[PDB]
Amino acid sequence: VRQVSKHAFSLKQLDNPARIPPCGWKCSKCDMRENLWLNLTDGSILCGRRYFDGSGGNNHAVEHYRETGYPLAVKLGTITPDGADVYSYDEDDMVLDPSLAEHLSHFGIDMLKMQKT
Ligand SMILES: CC(C)(C)c1ccc(C(=O)CCC(=O)O)cc1
Ligand SMILES: [Zn+2]
Repeated sequence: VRQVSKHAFSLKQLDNPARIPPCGWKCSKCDMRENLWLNLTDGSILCGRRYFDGSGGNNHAVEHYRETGYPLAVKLGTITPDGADVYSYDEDDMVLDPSLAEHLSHFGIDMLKMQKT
């Protein structure tokens, strides 16, 4: 079972007015379009960890975490009405964020409108 993150209810979010679309996301820092992660603290959209074979992303999300401490991220394309995949860098697990709908609407996201990939 995934467990409620220790950051789910205490997470402090910054005000980021950028519009997040319901599909077609890109890393802010590179061309990656797969394995993108929205950090719930700042609204950053950045690519996942590079795979051992050099495929996958360019480590931009994890580097961002190492620089900031901002622990929770949601994998874009996994957001549905029923939830999403949320990773904790801090707890090094997939976690539950029962405030996810609130966290997401904070950046103007409607969970009902996001495309599954
Ligand atoms: C806990 C398991 C399933 C093993 C996992 C899943 C995702 C990540 C991530 O680091 C995602 C964010 C990123 O790639 O920057 C790390 C471990
Ligand atoms: Zn990137």
